[PDB]
Amino acid sequence: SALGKLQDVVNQNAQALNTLVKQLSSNFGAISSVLNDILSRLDKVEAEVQIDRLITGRLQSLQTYVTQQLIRAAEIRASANLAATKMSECVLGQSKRVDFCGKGYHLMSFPQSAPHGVVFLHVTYVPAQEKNFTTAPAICHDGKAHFPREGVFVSNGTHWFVTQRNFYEPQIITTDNTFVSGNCDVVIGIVNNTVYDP
Amino acid sequence: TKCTLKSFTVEKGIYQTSNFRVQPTESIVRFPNITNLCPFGEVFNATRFASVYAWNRKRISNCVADYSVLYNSASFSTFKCYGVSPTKLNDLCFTNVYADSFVIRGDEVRQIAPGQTGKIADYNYKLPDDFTGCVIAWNSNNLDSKGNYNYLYRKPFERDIYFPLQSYGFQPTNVGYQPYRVVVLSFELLHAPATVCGPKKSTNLVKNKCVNFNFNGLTGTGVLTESNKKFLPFQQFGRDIADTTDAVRDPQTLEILDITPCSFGGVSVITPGTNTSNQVAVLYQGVNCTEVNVFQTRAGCLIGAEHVNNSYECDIPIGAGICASYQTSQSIIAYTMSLGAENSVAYSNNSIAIPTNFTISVTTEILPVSMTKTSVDCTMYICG
Amino acid sequence: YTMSLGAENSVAYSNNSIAIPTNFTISVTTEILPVSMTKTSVDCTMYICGDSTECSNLLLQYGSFCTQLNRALTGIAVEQDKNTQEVFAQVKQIYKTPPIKDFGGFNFSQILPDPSKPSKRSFIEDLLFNKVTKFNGLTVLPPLLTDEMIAQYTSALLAGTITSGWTFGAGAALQIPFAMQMAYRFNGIGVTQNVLYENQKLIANQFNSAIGKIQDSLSSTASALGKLQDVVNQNAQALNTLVKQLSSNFGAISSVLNDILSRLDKVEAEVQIDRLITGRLQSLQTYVTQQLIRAAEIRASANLAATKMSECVLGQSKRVDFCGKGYHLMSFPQSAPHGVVFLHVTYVPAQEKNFTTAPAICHDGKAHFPREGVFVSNGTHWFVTQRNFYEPQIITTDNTFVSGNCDVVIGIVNNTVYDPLQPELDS
Amino acid sequence: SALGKLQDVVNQNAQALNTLVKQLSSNFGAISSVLNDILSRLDKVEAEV
Ligand SMILES: *[C@@H]1O[C@H](CO)[C@@H](O[C@@H]2O[C@H](CO)[C@@H](O)[C@H](O)[C@H]2NC(C)=O)[C@H](O)[C@H]1NC(C)=O
Ligand SMILES: *[C@@H]1O[C@H](CO)[C@@H](O[C@@H]2O[C@H](CO)[C@@H](O)[C@H](O)[C@H]2NC(C)=O)[C@H](O)[C@H]1NC(C)=O
Ligand SMILES: *[C@@H]1O[C@H](CO)[C@@H](O[C@@H]2O[C@H](CO)[C@@H](O)[C@H](O)[C@H]2NC(C)=O)[C@H](O)[C@H]1NC(C)=O
Ligand SMILES: *[C@@H]1O[C@H](CO)[C@@H](O[C@@H]2O[C@H](CO)[C@@H](O)[C@H](O)[C@H]2NC(C)=O)[C@H](O)[C@H]1NC(C)=O
Ligand SMILES: *[C@@H]1O[C@H](CO)[C@@H](O[C@@H]2O[C@H](CO)[C@@H](O)[C@H](O)[C@H]2NC(C)=O)[C@H](O)[C@H]1NC(C)=O
Ligand SMILES: *[C@@H]1O[C@H](CO)[C@@H](O[C@@H]2O[C@H](CO)[C@@H](O)[C@H](O)[C@H]2NC(C)=O)[C@H](O)[C@H]1NC(C)=O
Ligand SMILES: *[C@@H]1O[C@H](CO)[C@@H](O)[C@H](O)[C@H]1NC(C)=O
Ligand SMILES: *[C@@H]1O[C@H](CO)[C@@H](O)[C@H](O)[C@H]1NC(C)=O
Ligand SMILES: *[C@@H]1O[C@H](CO)[C@@H](O)[C@H](O)[C@H]1NC(C)=O
Ligand SMILES: *[C@@H]1O[C@H](CO)[C@@H](O)[C@H](O)[C@H]1NC(C)=O
Ligand SMILES: *[C@@H]1O[C@H](CO)[C@@H](O)[C@H](O)[C@H]1NC(C)=O
Ligand SMILES: *[C@@H]1O[C@H](CO)[C@@H](O)[C@H](O)[C@H]1NC(C)=O
Ligand SMILES: *[C@@H]1O[C@H](CO)[C@@H](O)[C@H](O)[C@H]1NC(C)=O
Ligand SMILES: *[C@@H]1O[C@H](CO)[C@@H](O)[C@H](O)[C@H]1NC(C)=O
Ligand SMILES: *[C@@H]1O[C@H](CO)[C@@H](O)[C@H](O)[C@H]1NC(C)=O
Repeated sequence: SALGKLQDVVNQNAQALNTLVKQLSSNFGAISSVLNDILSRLDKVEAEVQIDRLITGRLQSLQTYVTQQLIRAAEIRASANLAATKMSECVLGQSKRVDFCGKGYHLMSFPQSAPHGVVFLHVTYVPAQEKNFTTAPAICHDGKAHFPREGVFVSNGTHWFVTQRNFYEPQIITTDNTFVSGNCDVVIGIVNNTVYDP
Repeated sequence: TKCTLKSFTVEKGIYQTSNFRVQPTESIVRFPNITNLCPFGEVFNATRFASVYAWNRKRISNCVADYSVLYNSASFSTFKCYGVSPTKLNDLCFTNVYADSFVIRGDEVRQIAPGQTGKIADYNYKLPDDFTGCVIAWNSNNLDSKGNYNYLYRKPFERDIYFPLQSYGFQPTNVGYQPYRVVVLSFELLHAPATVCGPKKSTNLVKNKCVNFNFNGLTGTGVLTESNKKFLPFQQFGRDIADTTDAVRDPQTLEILDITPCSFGGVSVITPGTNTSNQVAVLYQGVNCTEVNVFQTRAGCLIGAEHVNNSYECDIPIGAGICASYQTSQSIIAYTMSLGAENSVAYSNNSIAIPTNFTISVTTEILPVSMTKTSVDCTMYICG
Repeated sequence: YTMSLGAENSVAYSNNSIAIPTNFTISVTTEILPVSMTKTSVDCTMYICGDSTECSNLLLQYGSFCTQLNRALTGIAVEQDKNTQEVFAQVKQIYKTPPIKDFGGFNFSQILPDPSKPSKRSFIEDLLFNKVTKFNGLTVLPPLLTDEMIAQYTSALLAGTITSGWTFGAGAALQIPFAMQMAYRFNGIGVTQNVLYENQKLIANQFNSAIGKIQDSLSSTASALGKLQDVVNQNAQALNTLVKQLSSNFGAISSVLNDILSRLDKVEAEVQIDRLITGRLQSLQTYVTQQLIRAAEIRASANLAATKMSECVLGQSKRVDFCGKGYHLMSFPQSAPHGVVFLHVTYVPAQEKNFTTAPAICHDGKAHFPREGVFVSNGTHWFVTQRNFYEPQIITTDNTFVSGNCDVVIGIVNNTVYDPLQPELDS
Repeated sequence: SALGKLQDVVNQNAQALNTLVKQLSSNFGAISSVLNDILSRLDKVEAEV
């Protein structure tokens, strides 16, 4: 059932061909649906009144197939243009587009072929095993407010560290990890800790 | 379900197989309660008939007639009917009927036909292109063939009282050269009070129960009730957008009956796979359970599935937040679908959660790209 | 009149002039998308014939022409729940907000759910629900998700977004303070995060006031819902056209099929009824073809709305003019009848100053280039500043990197570049 | 051939119009496809069929 879309596209086209074939058996108001019954039984003056019912019916029944195949082809073309867009952005690159290249943060994708379709094996970094930390938007030092260059400030409870947003890895807060702007009085929720100068 | 799918195996799902309809218990027949017998003997056995330029016109009204008495008579050389069949006339009725009466040559009977070509047809007696009624005629060579030289000829239904005067010559020695008397019965199917009707007796009226009614010829299946429809004194019927009659004045008690088609709806059959169980549940769409282990959903009355107080992922979707599944000793159950586990995020103005680890996930995504390249020889398909 | 294309603007370009915005406006550009349409379903025999066996015995002579219409409309009807599912059910847990609404000054009370209601829509969702407004074998089926379940999914997406940002799009929701989430979002548009903290009350007041103007737009202007009311109108116009085609004669003596059967014997009546079967079947095939083409147009809109949900709500978008107008900060989903509405929050830069500028600066023979931002001068002193908010800083070996020498670069200018390590030694 | 998409969108819409125009000449089972060659030859009751 993981293949469900490709098998559905096979089944719809097989069901449409079978329905178009079965419609040859329908009478449409002629004396028989087997055309050679009409042509053997009726003279070619009476017979045209009967055969034109089968032509009217079978023509309408072919247009009903072709119209649905044109609409179904547009639905497959919309999927092929999406698959070509996934091939370009997701296999040939790496995507910033959330949930485009599978759930998680996208790393890379490997294309595999399948009957009437394509299958992408999207490789994604999913973050796991959280810890809760106390946090602050900035650090006061010499009245200067310091903000993080990369990542966020966090505390284990006793000490203040800076760390990257998506993987806990604590670093001592320094003038290399942080940049100054303005002074302590301006920022809601700023906290006091020493900022180390290497 | 197996006959809807044309299959002996059915997958887990819901299938729109059939339509539930309450059936008519009895047939209810209503006509004007009037008992005079129509003057058709005065029309068909008269001593003299008019010339075809002049043609008299009886109006028949306020009376009852049997048309089968005319249709089974050996007297008539034709009985051709248009917009009604002569077998049906006794089951059906009309606001007015008219009988046009006159004498013609037998070579000209086919000029008394709707829209047909001819000298009598254009100058003095065109039947409308959209006629409804019957042409009845007989050779009158026993009465009009004295010879006799009197009967005279030159928009539809218009009388026309060198010379504009030409007349036939009828001798009893003359088949197409003989005189014929022709009667044309024209029937006034207005959406108005009937006054000329077939011999068929009316029943008593029935209400709230489903019936196969007939009012004045308006055959139809439906529940009849009294109504809030304040008809004005001249109104006989009401209609829906689909032209179908939607109320009627009763032709005897003169009250304003509602018509509602008897309680009906689509049937969906809810099933696990036959590859698992032959037990099934049924949804009667869009109906209260009162006309149909029974559970009113907002989609319809659901029968044969147990209502379960829990919530789960939607296995077979029914509609309006309800789903069904086959579960534990096992049966079909119906439940309000779960949207997901419920989670208060531990937010506060100074708390952050940072992941200490990761999992590399690989997710398969499947996309169609190209369907089968069918191609069809439309000449061989249509013509073999 | 000949239509105006817009006001004309000679941009003040010259090879050494730059305009830098000294200030911004937070804006909330609403966007409205159809997602689903009325799940119609038809009994093709009850439409074409309707309670006549004398007609059904003729309609059987047309074969699967009837049952493939039921098949086609079932295809559309089951797909409208797929469209609704893929747009809203992008989250596997129902997130809910904390009891205390300490969101750093931002006031979500007009977009979070209201307990005062039988279906717990938000205040702006009640405005959106107000502005959008048979016996002939035709039927309308209910959606799988009720408007109360849709309102729980928009609350889960929104309570996720407010408490945890993009992180619930990847894993389980990671809580973060909303004043720190907006500082991530400002780095996302290349604006230095201290531009949030040093303006946090202003940014909160601009967001709160922009949410104020959404309620005024949606209260005053019913044509705001134009794309959704259009889909409701087309799916009603198509049903009324289909119902009116029951009254048409198609060349029969009447369109009332019981007034053929009561008037005519089976020799004559089979000629008349086949004109009504031929006509009504052509009318039903026309309706189903219109609905298949119209359903493919709604599916393209649902796949777009699911993409807007994934990229604008569960993330932040680099894609210009995709999530609103301006540089994108975040979007909040709101449900509406047969659709979704996104309240796209955006940073729009607002109050320019004109500056003299240079691509590089010569110090002692070395050419210095900016690490972040651009060089500018007020007319006497040279500064470096970020591209999207005027914040001038002293030009230094921390702000800049060297390459080559002065000879290589068209339009380089002379200045001192300060090196903080020198007075750090010499003090 | 570089402009091929725009030129083919111009071609398809022109071929669809010529197909629709040509179908005025088809008989569909009438005695003639020229409507006036029915109305000038058959009386306005026989002509209706
Ligand atoms: C918070 O983190 C700091 C540094 O990781 C911890 O401080 C260290 O604690 C160990 C003993 O557990 C000492 O040997 C180190 O010398 C300490 N380092 C410093 C810089 O003092 C601190 O214990 C952690 N606190 C909590 C509550 O986990
Ligand atoms: C951060 O540190 C500063 C000093 O560096 C603290 O300022 C003192 O605050 C108290 C209480 O308001 C005043 O009585 C003192 O006069 C302040 N001292 C100075 C030197 O200004 C400040 O309160 C600390 N903030 C936090 C959040 O801990
Ligand atoms: C958040 O904003 C809402 C309005 O958008 C505030 O609620 C309204 O407050 C005014 C008075 O200021 C009342 O007249 C309205 O009746 C309130 N409306 C509703 C729906 O409650 C709300 O007070 C603001 N929150 C804070 C913390 O200021
Ligand atoms: C940036 O623009 C905003 C307006 O978008 C300015 O804020 C307004 O400032 C005036 C006084 O200068 C007040 O009367 C308004 O009430 C303020 N509006 C808001 C929403 O707070 C802001 O002062 C400008 N900042 C700079 C540096 O120019
Ligand atoms: C360009 O900006 C600089 C810095 O703001 C201005 O230089 C200062 O000018 C004031 C007097 O207006 C002096 O008190 C300061 O000591 C100057 N600072 C320095 C570093 O020299 C400069 O005036 C501005 N120029 C223009 C044309 O506005
Ligand atoms: C930047 O400053 C240097 C001097 O510090 C300028 O170099 C002088 O340019 C003139 C004219 O070309 C020469 O006559 C001198 O011999 C140059 N001096 C040296 C030491 O090379 C340079 O032209 C200035 N550039 C700009 C863009 O102002
Ligand atoms: C974080 O701490 C809060 C304290 O109330 C707790 O409810 C929550 O479950 C914790 N989350 C994790 C992932 O440890
Ligand atoms: C956070 O909220 C508490 C009260 O719940 C308050 O004491 C504290 O000052 C607030 N800090 C910030 C950063 O808003
Ligand atoms: C006409 O009169 C004859 C007797 O002269 C009678 O047998 C016949 O039934 C009458 N027909 C009608 C229509 O009254
Ligand atoms: C019809 O007959 C009934 C009795 O059978 C009588 O009560 C009713 O008033 C009559 N209606 C008319 C219109 O004469
Ligand atoms: C389906 O039924 C067959 C027996 O008819 C059985 O062998 C097979 O295992 C079943 N499959 C499933 C998925 O239950
Ligand atoms: C069903 O009908 C009964 C009366 O016949 C009524 O009490 C009940 O409220 C109805 N329920 C619905 C959902 O129509
Ligand atoms: C479901 O639970 C409610 C109480 O929460 C109770 O009133 C109702 O009778 C229960 N129904 C069933 C079928 O268990
Ligand atoms: C910048 O200066 C030029 C001087 O001609 C002026 O035309 C232009 O309007 C100014 N632009 C802004 C944003 O102030
Ligand atoms: C800029 O343009 C002026 C003339 O408008 C010219 O004198 C100057 O050399 C140019 N500088 C650069 C860097 O192109």
